[PDB]
Amino acid sequence: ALAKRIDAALIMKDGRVVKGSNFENLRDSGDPVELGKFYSEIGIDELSFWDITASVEKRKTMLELVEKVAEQIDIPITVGGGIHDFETASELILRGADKVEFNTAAVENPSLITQIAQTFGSQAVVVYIAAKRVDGEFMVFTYSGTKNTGILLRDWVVEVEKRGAGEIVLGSIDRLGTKSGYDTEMIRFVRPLTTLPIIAHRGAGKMEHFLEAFLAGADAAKADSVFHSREIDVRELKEYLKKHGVNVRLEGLGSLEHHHHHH
Amino acid sequence: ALAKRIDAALIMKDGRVVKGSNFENLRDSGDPVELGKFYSEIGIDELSFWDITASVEKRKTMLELVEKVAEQIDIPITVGGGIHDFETASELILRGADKVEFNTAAVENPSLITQIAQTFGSQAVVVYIAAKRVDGEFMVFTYSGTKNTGILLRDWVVEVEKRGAGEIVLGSIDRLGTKSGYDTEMIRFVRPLTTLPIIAHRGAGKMEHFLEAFLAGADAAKADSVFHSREIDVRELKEYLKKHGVNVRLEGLGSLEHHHHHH
Repeated sequence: ALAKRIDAALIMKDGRVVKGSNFENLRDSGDPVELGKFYSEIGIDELSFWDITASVEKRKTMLELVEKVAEQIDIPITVGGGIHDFETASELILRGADKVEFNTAAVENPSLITQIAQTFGSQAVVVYIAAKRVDGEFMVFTYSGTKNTGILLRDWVVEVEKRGAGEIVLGSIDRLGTKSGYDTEMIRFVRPLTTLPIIAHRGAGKMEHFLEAFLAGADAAKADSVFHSREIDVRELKEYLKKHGVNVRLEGLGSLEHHHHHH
Repeated sequence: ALAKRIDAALIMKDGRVVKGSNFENLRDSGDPVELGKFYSEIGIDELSFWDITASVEKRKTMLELVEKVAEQIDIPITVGGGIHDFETASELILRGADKVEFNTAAVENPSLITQIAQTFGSQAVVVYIAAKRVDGEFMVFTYSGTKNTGILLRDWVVEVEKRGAGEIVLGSIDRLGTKSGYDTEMIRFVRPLTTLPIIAHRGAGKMEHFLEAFLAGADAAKADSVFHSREIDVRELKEYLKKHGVNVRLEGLGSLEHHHHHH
C-alpha cells in the first residue's frame, strides 16, 4: 500500500545517450532531452541523468545538459556521475537539477552530503551506493565499481542517513548487466538499516522483477537499458504492478490511447 | 603505500591532560577522555595516551583511563609511558587498548616486544625510539630522553623489527619543544632500515611540516601541543595535505556537524 516509484536512468557521454534507444518514433533516439521528455509522457516518475564523459569537457557538458532538460521536463530530475565537490553540485542544482547524486566523492568525504543538505535540503541529495559481495560481506565500491573500499555496506548506509542524504540508490555490482532480477537479498539486508527511501538498481529483466524488488522493501526501482531497448514497456509495467496490488502512479498518466478527438 | 596517518598524543598526569587544551566547546578541556573523543570526531586517525604520573596511583590511573576511552572511542588507541613489564602491558590491552607502547623497558629487555607480539599480535606493539645526535651519530635515549644508552639508532631499529614490533614512533630529542619542523633527516636515515610503519614525532609547528615528514618517508605523523593549543586545526591540516597530493583519510571530517540550523 506504500507508494512506489518507477525511475528511468540515462547513461550519457559527450552529450549523447550511450547506446541510445529503440524508440523509432523519436526525432533523435540518442537525444537525452527528447528521450527524457518522452519518458515523462509515458509514465516514468523520475529521471536520472548519469554522465560518464571522460574528456576535459565533462563539467560543461553536465551543466548544459541540466539546463536543456530542466527547460522541457517537469518530473523530478537527478544528475550524477563523477560529481566530486560542493561547488559542482551546487551549480547543477541552481541550473535546474532537482537532486544531485554523489558516490565516490561522498564515500571519501561524507561531509559533502551534509554540505549540500544544509544548503538545499536533504531532498536534493541522493547517494548512489555500489555494493558487491566480497568474502561473505557486502562491500562498498567506488570509481565506477572498480575500487573495493573496505567499507561495509551496513556501516555506510547508516552514515549516509546520519550525514543528511535524502535517498539511497542501491546498485548491486553482482547484478551489473544481468537480467535475472534485482538483488532482493541486498535490498532486504539494507531495509532495516535506514528509514530513507531505497531505490533498487541493476538486475531488472522482466516486469515481475519490479514486484519482487518492492516486496523486498524498495521504495523505488530504477532501470535503464531494459526500458531503452523496449524489453519492458513502462505503461505495461505500471499496469502490471497495479494489477497485483502495488501502489504505483497511474491516474496521472495521459491517454496515448488517442481514442476520441480531444482538441 | 598506505594512506598517511595523523595521530594526536595526549600527555597526562594524575588523570589530567598536562597544559590541557583550547577547545572551549568541551565540558572539561583538560579531561583526556572528552578530549580524545573530540579528536576522534574531527579527523584524527589514531590516539596516543601517554602517562607521566609519578605516584603509586600510576597503574590504576592508566587502566581506568583505557577502560573509559575504549567504551566510547572507535579509532585505534595506543597507551604508553613507563610501561615496564608484560603483566602491565597485558592488562592494558585486555582493558581495551589497541596498542601498547614500550620504550625504556624494551631497550633493557627486548624480549618484552616479542612476548606481547606473540600473545596479542605484532600490531599491538609500538616501540617509541627517542634519538639524538651525539658526536656525529644518532643514539638511542631512555628514561624520558635523559640517558644515553650508547646504542646506535640504526642497530636498535633493526633489532626492534627483529623482535616483532608493529610500528616505530621516531621521536627526535633534537626537536624536543621546538616548532621548526619534524626531523626529516632522521626519518630519511631510518626509512631504508626497516619495513615497519614509521611515525614521526617532535618538532611540528605548522601544516607544511607534516607534508615534509611524509616526503621524508614517514607513514604517520604524531603531534600534541600544536593540536591542543589549536595552532594547527586538524580538519585544515587534512584538507591541506589532500590539496597537495597526500593520501589522507577525510572520512571522519565534520562528524559532529549536521544539516540543520541551530541558532
